[PDB]
Amino acid sequence: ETRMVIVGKISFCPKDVLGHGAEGTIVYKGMFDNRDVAVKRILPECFSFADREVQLLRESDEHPNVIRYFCTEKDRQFQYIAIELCAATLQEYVEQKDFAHLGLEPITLLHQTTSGLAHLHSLNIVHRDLKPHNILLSMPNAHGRIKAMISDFGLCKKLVPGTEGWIAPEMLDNPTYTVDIFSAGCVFYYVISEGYHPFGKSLQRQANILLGACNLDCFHSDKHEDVIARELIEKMIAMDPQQRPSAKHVLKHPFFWSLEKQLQFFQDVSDRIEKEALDGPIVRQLERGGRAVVKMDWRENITVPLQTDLRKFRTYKGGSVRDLLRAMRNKKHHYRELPVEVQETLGSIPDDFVRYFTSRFPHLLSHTYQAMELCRHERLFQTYYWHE
Amino acid sequence: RMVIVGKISFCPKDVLGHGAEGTIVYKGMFDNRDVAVKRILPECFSFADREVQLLRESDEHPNVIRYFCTEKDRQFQYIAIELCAATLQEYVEQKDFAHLGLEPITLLHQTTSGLAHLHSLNIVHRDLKPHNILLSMPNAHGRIKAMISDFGLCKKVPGTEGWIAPEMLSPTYTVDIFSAGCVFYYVISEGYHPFGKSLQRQANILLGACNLDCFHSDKHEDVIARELIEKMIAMDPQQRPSAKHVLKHPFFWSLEKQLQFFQDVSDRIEKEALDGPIVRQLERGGRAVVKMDWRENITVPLQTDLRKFRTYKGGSVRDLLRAMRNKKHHYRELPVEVQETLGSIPDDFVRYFTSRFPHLLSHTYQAMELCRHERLFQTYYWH
Ligand SMILES: Nc1ncnc2c1ncn2[C@@H]1O[C@H](COP(=O)(O)OP(=O)(O)O)[C@@H](O)[C@H]1O
Ligand SMILES: Nc1ncnc2c1ncn2[C@@H]1O[C@H](COP(=O)(O)OP(=O)(O)O)[C@@H](O)[C@H]1O
Ligand SMILES: *Cc1c(O)c(OC)cc2c(C)c(CCOCCOC)c(=O)oc12
Ligand SMILES: *Cc1c(O)c(OC)cc2c(C)c(CCOCCOC)c(=O)oc12
Ligand SMILES: [Mg+2]
Ligand SMILES: [Mg+2]
Repeated sequence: ETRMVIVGKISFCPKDVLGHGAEGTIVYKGMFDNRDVAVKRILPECFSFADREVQLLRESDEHPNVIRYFCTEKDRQFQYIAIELCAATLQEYVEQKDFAHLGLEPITLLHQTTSGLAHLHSLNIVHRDLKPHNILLSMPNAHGRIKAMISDFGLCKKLVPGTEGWIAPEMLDNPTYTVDIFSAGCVFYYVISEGYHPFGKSLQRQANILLGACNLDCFHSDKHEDVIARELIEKMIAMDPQQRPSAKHVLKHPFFWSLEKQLQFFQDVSDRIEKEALDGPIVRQLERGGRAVVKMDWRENITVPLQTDLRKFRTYKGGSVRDLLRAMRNKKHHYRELPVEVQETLGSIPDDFVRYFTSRFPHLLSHTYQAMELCRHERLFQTYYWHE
Repeated sequence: RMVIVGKISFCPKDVLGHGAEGTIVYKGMFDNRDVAVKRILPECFSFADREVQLLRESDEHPNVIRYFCTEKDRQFQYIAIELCAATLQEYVEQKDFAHLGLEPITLLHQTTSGLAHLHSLNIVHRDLKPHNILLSMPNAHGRIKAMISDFGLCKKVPGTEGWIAPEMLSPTYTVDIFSAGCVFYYVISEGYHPFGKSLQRQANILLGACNLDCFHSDKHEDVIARELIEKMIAMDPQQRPSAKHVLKHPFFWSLEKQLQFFQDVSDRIEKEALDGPIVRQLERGGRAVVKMDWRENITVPLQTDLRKFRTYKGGSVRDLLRAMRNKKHHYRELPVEVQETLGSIPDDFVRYFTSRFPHLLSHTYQAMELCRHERLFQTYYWH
């Protein structure tokens, strides 16, 4: 009637449905040792479990962003999987007007997703089906902190994977991390714009994925974060799979950087450029985009107090990017000995100081990161770039 | 080396921090739940058992902390209260605190409504401050909350250097309200005191020196806060607003509530003459807030589209208000280009305007008091 289903260890009352999956799949709320879990029952005729991959996940350290499959058991006609019981899917996070994000903010969230995914790829495993619904939010712990974990991995298909809208194009063989990095890109933009898809509406989505149409209409060219984000997503959702950035690669990116990390970068650059010829390849590179970034003369687009105190020292070109970079490194390093007025059109440090400049020079950070490869090694830049 | 005095019991070692005048506060146990207990010298503070009983005979308030029980030993007094996680001090000051969680405005709303609970019963706090405002522990499912504390006791001058109302040096609800203002600015400024450093604080309070240096005038929200804060902390006791009076203020309004007002006005002003006091009043500050002509300070599609009708001035606040009430009420029929520069609604649509007209909301709220008593405006105003 409405009697409980065992197939122990797993157990669940069949009225406790959490939601339907694709091909006659269903997910209920159940029980395990005695802790709650969610049990998902897949028709062995529709989906194919990859037990070896998981046996591989267990015998390698746990990642806090890749969900745990507790056990699995078979009844005569069904496959039952017990997994960490979660509270919601990205979908609600983004789209539920009143969802209570709690602690975590979109960028950390994406940092978590991408980190977990990177771990999966570290074990030569490809998810093949990322999307808001396969990226889940934990319930709150004792300390109340909530996190995010990717799911429904290693759970393939028999008699094409993925979901209309999120399918890397080149899948229309044995896939490769490039696919998942496409799906990632989409979710990234989905989260940031607060619901919009880059491709960009249910019905046209896959068609437009095939054609290569993007939108990205939310990313303006005058905002620092919009620029740094677009620079990445545009590259993740790239039509050419061999252009899509590696997993860890996406993790070093400027996009995730603290304000402190940002400003710290800005400086660390400057300290190289002194004692480097301007005819030189490095500075010539840093000045290629030049004027556009600096708005012709950067002195004309900052505060009057700051141009006065700078004035008192000259040796700041103003159409020059490098001079804008040391100008920062100095106004910063001598910060304590500054006039007060000047201390307060910026300040304090690092957050307000950096934001001053990136607010005025949206293309600054992006441009500077892109310029300052060539120092992929240096022994020192390994914190901002990846050398391998 | 455990200490009983049941039903309260605590380890003397589990200390949570020293309070005033010799007070010490430990982590103990009550029924079998964890609690905080504080031991006071009966000789230095005076508990008020009548006040607490009264609060206890009354419906709980979620933002006013609970006293479970109290017990005297030969030489001390011990008090058992809900065990909280930290004070407003840490919330503001601790670079990595995990907030987690909850926004400053609802935080101050919470503190205020509790306060108003206290004043509902004719009971005044007298020593409000960050250290006397606590953050609950994460609950069953991870939501944090803020409650006031250390009330109902006294001293055998009340308050703390930095937070005492001016007239208490040389009481009524006005005193708390001042301390409240102080905290509001402390919290919004992320650390700064209005008066505004430990030593010059009380002095300056007597003198009247403020700062509010963090409130620009070009930001809708700063203008809103400042306009209220400055009034909480006002030198004159008769000027400081009622407790729940402060709960009705725009400072706490949702985007949607802000917008609903904007509109709820236009629908009032319309179909009345300009000789009428109301309109003439609304344009008192006029040109400056609309920026001479607001038509020149809005987005391009929107003027292009608002060209097609006007009949719209640009030196008229009422015409900018009407504008919002039309462009919103027809949002559906707008040209997509236009629908896209604002929207969705209410949030993005109301910020379109308040981003560019910082004094717009403030200005209108003031002018429109004239209709304080009307059925439609009680949700916005106080009596
Ligand atoms: N760990 C979980 N906790 C709660 N609900 C879940 C969990 N995992 C999956 N679900 C629910 O089941 C629905 C569909 O199941 P499934 O086939 O696993 O995913 P999808 O919808 O991604 O294809 C999901 O949208 C989700 O609401
Ligand atoms: N309910 C409580 N839970 C946990 N700690 C508390 C509680 N009440 C007070 N404290 C701690 O006690 C310390 C001071 O004791 P108290 O009597 O409040 O003096 P003060 O008024 O300076 O806070 C505070 O710093 C706070 O950490
Ligand atoms: C603004 C500024 C710049 O740009 C700079 O460039 C190297 C240096 C300094 C220094 C060293 C100080 C410290 C005070 O030195 C004063 C003596 O100068 C004649 C500063 O305040 O600002 C800069
Ligand atoms: C923008 C706008 C304004 O300002 C306005 O003020 C009177 C009215 C309208 C209306 C009525 C509509 C609906 C479309 O009407 C076109 C003419 O037919 C009545 C609108 O889209 O925008 C405004
Ligand atoms: Mg799923
Ligand atoms: Mg206290």
